[PDB]
Amino acid sequence: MKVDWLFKNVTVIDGSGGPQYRADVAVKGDRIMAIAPALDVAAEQVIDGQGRVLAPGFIDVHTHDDINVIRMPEYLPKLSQGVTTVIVGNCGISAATATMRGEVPDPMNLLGEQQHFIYPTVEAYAHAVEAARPSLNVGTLIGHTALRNNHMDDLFRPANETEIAGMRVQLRDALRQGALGLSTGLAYASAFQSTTEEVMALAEELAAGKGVYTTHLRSEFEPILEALDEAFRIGRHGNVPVVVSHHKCAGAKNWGRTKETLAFFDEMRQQQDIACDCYPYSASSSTLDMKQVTDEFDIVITWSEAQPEQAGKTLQQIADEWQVSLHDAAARLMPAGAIYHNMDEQDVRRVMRYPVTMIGSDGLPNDPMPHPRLWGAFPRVLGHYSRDEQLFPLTTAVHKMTGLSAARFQLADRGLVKIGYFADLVLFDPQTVRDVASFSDPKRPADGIEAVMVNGVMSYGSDKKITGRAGRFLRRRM
Ligand code: NI
Ligand code: NI
Repeated sequence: MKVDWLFKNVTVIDGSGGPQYRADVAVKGDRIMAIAPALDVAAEQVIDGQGRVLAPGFIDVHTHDDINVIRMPEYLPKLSQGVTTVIVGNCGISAATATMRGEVPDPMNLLGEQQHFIYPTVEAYAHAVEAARPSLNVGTLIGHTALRNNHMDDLFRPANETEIAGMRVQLRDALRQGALGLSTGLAYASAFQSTTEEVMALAEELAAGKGVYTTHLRSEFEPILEALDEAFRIGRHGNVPVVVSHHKCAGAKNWGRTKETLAFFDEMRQQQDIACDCYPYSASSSTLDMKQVTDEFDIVITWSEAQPEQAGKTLQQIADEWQVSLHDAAARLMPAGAIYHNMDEQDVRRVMRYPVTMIGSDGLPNDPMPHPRLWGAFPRVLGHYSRDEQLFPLTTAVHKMTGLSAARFQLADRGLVKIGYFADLVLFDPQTVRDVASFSDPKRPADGIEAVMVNGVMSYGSDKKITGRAGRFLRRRM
């Protein structure tokens, strides 16, 4: 009878995108018990949340935390932002159902070394999450490139009918055990030689609401309308939902072309169900590539094993200090990590203002000197873009990382502050919330986040310390 938590006088932004209101919210166990203008109830712990916003736990729909949630259960980078659930297994790479008979193909090395791929079924990955006891919930997609490596000798050829038939059966068993859908990373060499027909066969397993098709497009540059026209056809072939992962118009030539892609979205969202996600930044973070070296935008060096002295400077500054060309300056700096300012700020804002666009950090945890999105992708939307820049009301901003995300991936009883739903909550100050992570100082906790609750367990406070490990493995709504 005595509730566990009572949030008094909080501005409730329920994550539905609807109007905000002030009320009391009571939690008993892992469920939201009561919501009323006031609650004269006895509680074990009470919090006066006046002037604060009580919102659903933030859902990071685009992560690569397949292995990291297990060896770092207290996932401070996401929890300090207010993330209570991560969707892993994006871009065709996933640790679930992955089997390694030889070497690790690209880009599955982002998840971890061979030694960590020990999850041949979704059930085996689920129990490993439960054993690790993480601080946040974990749901997984199935990586197409991982399914290829389980059934093909070489990944640089079109798959035969027998190999594709085996992938459909393994994907079917994964979806029955709680997988959220299928992810593809077609731009990578391990899946570039795949026909659209092969992806169509796998996407058919997602019919009748058995998953969502998230896609790293085959090209995010000039032929992006081609790759989008693909992506929509595979969804139209099996009548399955499509989510364009980290939608961006990379390359100086494609700057401003979001007016063309989002228009292609509008025309095709009148025939099928389409969505997308993106991180609120106009700069990339990857390895220093010779084919990516250019003068059209800044290329800041994060780390450089060859020349560790030249760090934090643009490639043009390094090339001028050495009095050598750009391609030769990079050649002597490689291998290195670089920040590619290859995106236009107006393009990011258009994608963010798009109604069916979700917020995905796409953070790289194992990456030494990581992109600041790993520590402040979600507070950046709530603070800089919603409050300061006024891109959208705070209700819409919260909706793009909660209810819209939970409904898209069919997360049962999550993403909403509602009676009977799970008690994944975050209490933040709407006037001071901001991303503190910068490109020079990325691994830094955010401000304004005052409380984070996972399944009714208070897991993170304003002292920047993790106090709970009540994360669970989430299975698709059945
Ligand atoms: Ni990707
Ligand atoms: Ni990704």
